[PDB]
Amino acid sequence: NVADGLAWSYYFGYLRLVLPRLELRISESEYFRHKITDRKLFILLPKTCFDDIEQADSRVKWVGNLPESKINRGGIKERSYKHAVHEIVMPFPDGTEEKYHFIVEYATPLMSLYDMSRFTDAQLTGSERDHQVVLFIRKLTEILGKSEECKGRYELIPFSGKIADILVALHN
Amino acid sequence: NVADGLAWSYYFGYLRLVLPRLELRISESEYFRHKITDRKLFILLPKTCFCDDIEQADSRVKWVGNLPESKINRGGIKERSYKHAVHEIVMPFPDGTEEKYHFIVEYATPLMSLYDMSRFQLTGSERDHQVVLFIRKLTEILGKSEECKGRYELIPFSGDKNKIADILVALHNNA
Ligand SMILES: Nc1nc(=O)c2ncn([C@@H]3O[C@@H]4COP(=O)(O)O[C@H]5[C@@H](O)[C@H](n6cnc7c(N)ncnc76)O[C@@H]5COP(=O)(O)O[C@@H]3[C@@H]4O)c2[nH]1
Repeated sequence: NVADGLAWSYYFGYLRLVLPRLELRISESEYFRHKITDRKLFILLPKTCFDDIEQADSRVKWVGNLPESKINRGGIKERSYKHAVHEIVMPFPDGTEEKYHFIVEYATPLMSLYDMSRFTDAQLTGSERDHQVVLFIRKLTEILGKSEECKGRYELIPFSGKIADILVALHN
Repeated sequence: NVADGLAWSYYFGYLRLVLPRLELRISESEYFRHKITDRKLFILLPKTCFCDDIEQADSRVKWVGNLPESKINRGGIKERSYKHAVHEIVMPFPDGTEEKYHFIVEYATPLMSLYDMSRFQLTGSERDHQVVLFIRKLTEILGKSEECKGRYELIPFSGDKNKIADILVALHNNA
């Protein structure tokens, strides 16, 4: 499957690298370390969308990035791996609000699957793309479920194209 | 195929973004703009065996710095950093002389996950076939890409680990 290769590469080539570094990168962020509501990476997995999170939910906006990890990989001495912090503002019946700060990003391989459906040379119809997205979510779920270094450091968020509601509910 | 998804992702998520920017990043480098004359990304494609550190493998290859980074809003990450490294090659010649070259060279990172998929549900011969399919598909993708034309060189090789400098200098001289 196309999705199985994208899922394993997403683990070996990214999550396995950054998730063991996440807590250290947070603690180095003088601006965010005391603000971060939850110390996990929230990975958005839209099934029919597509990459700006604010355009998916107006209550979520980017406010800053964590300090980058510099990793020697692929002949690149200091390749940059950094996460983004997003602020969630939940309006209430009182007319009041309450703010949260989450480390959240889209699953990047899903963006390539969408790009593969917009070019016929990639041999991916819209129907086949939606199936491969589901296969990607399932394979990535079982890979991370058996991971030692990533244990307790992530949260997968599959949804159909509400994000702020899901994130706030999961934190509670 | 597994290799087809990795090749398309390598194009849509990287090459299609950085190759149209490469010329500009080179010209923005005060130190490297006149030292790098092959203004293209040399992509190493190890086929048989595969460490990813280029400079410790060959005493003639040394990392001497980075180009200016490209910043692209992507996947919810604002200003995600895409940056190339520059390697200096000091090539001894048979007559005792030395010649100095500068290259933008890097490994095709998706191949690293293919080797990781095997050395930790993919047999060795299955990996070798998927690597071959990745190279073929990537060659086809880039051959039809107008925004990547003249900006790349694909280098399939065994993985000769201490022969990269020989391969790069030969390719510069169109050998
Ligand atoms: N959110 C996020 N931030 C990152 O820094 C990151 N780096 C990789 N990935 C995703 O993990 C998976 C495996 O990574 P890999 O390096 O093998 O392939 C990458 C890699 O070969 C190349 N590439 C992308 N960015 C860079 C970069 N900055 N330097 C060198 N190569 C890069 O193009 C491929 C696809 O990139 P992405 O399409 O962004 O998704 C990747 C991929 O799905 C990332 N995802």
